[PDB]
Amino acid sequence: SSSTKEAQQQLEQLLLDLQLLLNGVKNYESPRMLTFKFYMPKKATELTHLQCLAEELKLLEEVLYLAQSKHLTDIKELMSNINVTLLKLKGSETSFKCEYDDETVTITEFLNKWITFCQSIFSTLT
Repeated sequence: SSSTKEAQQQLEQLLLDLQLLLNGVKNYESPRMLTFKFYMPKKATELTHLQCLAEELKLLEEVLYLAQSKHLTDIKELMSNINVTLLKLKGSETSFKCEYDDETVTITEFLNKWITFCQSIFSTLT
């Protein structure tokens, strides 16, 4: 199923991108960012839920860019690839919904949980 293969390929790339982004956060972020806590989605189980990742990246990428020990050329290129990949996985629905947990997360947790979500979504691409 070649549109399935294309979606699998893009999700594999997004997985590579998120892991690499996480590696960078752990190695390169000032320990000040350790205490930064924010809200993130529950329950992401289908391809259309990746819109909830794109939605939060609009401002979180700006956080990542400023949070970096000073580099930025490579983080910008990495986040650009993430963004292109999510665009290629986006459907044509004109609106979407996200449910958030009131318990906050760090950037490191956010990324580990989204990797986990993406790996679960991957097994739905029948």
